[PDB]
Amino acid sequence: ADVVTYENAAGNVTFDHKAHAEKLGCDACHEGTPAKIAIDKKSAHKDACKTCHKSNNGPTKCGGCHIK
Ligand code: HEC
Ligand code: HEC
Ligand code: HEC
Repeated sequence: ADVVTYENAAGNVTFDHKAHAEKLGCDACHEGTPAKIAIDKKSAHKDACKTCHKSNNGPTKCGGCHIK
């Protein structure tokens, strides 16, 4: 799987299916069985993606995940 890119009115968000994985190892987003995790404007803001970002030397503010 390759760079998907979610295009949204608040800024596109770069779903790096490859580029994150190349460092992460799939596992990081996927407990053994990878599958289509539902992402939305709660999920992506509470814990999915966020909580890794919270506990990583990476961006966390809106305009550090959304393009602007
Ligand atoms: C966390 C940021 C991810 C990384 C890195 C990988 N995947 Fe992923 N995957 C992620 C999400 C949020 C989703 C949902 C995509 C959507 O818009 O629905 C997925 C989905 C998959 C799927 C399911 C595809 C389907 O059958 O509908 C697969 C098979 C999958 N991801 C595989 C996969 C592998 C092998 C990864 C390492 C190369 C990998 N993902 C990384 C989130 C993330
Ligand atoms: C990545 C680490 C994110 C951070 C930080 C923020 N957002 Fe986000 N947002 C993210 C994703 C993966 C998505 C998926 C698309 C969807 O519609 O849910 C979103 C989406 C939004 C949207 C919806 C835009 C639309 O066209 O309706 C909004 C309004 C939004 N995000 C706002 C938002 C704000 C204000 C943030 C800082 C508090 C913010 N997001 C951070 C991923 C990420
Ligand atoms: C850890 C398990 C992560 C998950 C889950 C997600 N991301 Fe991530 N992201 C992570 C790291 C360690 C980094 C690199 C930080 C650095 O500065 O080296 C990132 C980076 C991003 C970026 C920045 C690149 C860009 O396109 O500008 C974005 C936008 C980003 N991450 C988005 C993102 C989204 C939307 C996620 C799920 C839908 C997501 N990340 C998950 C670590 C992890």
